[PDB]
Amino acid sequence: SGPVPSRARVYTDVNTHRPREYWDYESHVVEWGNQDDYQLVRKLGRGKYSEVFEAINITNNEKVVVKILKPVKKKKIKREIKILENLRGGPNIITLADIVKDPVSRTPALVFEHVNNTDFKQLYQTLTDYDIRFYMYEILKALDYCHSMGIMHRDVKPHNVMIDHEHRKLRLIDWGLAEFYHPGQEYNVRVASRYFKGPELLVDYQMYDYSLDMWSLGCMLASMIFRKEPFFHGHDNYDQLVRIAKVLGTEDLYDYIDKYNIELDPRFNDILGRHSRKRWERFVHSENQHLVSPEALDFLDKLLRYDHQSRLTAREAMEHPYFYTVV
Ligand SMILES: Nc1ncnc2c1c(I)cn2[C@@H]1O[C@H](CO)[C@@H](O)[C@H]1O
Repeated sequence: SGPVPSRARVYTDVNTHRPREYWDYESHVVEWGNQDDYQLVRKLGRGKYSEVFEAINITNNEKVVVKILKPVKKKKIKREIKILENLRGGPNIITLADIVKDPVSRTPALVFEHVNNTDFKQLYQTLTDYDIRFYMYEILKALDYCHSMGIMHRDVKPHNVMIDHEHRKLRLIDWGLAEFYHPGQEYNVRVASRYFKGPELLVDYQMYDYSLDMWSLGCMLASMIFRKEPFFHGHDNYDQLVRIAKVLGTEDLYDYIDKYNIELDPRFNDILGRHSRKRWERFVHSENQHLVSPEALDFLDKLLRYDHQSRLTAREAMEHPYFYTVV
């Protein structure tokens, strides 16, 4: 007997009541800008299927970022473009400024607004309680928006949250793994950074939803206020679930698996062992206590829950007392 099905408890049918044109990225015909508008200045980073460059738009002398896409599936390129276009102008969503294609080699590139990202080591030493609440609220705006627009980000992690702290500016980036939510759809569980993967991914439950992003966000919150980055530090996917179970406890994990009629690898049970649910206070120390409050812990507790259906939505999170001073 297979697992019990699931659907999102919010925004369940947002793509259902939109025109096919909205979510059908496969049929999306692309209109290309002019690649000779941009000059590459330096390489900023590289991933598996793209390289990212600082660039200048020579028509107005503004800095931009150019992401050149390695010859992967055209459907994945079209998906990311459609999602970026759908979300453009949303709060704290990185702005896709242009799309260009080398007219001879056919290589496509995406052009983004430039964000002057503050150095992590600098942020690590400077962010106050208030700063964290503010930026968390701004991330929530972005997630509530994309979720309300029927999109899961699926790669929420600190490296995909750019912060230009001197302008108090935040952008959620890297929409390369993002996907449209359709109720009943079985999704690839190989998404998100290991450290920010939800329990549903680690137990290979494919019928997940927007609530995956809320787990990832909870991990980020924990990392920031406890000053341990990443908070759950597994050495592989099996070990990642062990790190989670050592904090949330094994009892609720097995209740989760039981509720959804999920089957675990035999080896999984043996390495999961038996672990008490810990109190969040266990992670508060002299060095991080200025970032931790009762409302911070209550909020965190409402994000990091095994059952994806029991986690705060982005909207409910923004209503939490943790954000009173910010709002
Ligand atoms: N829009 C932007 N503005 C400035 N820098 C950007 C971006 C984007 I999208 C990515 N980066 C930087 O490139 C590297 C890989 O993401 C990382 O170092 C990342 O900081």
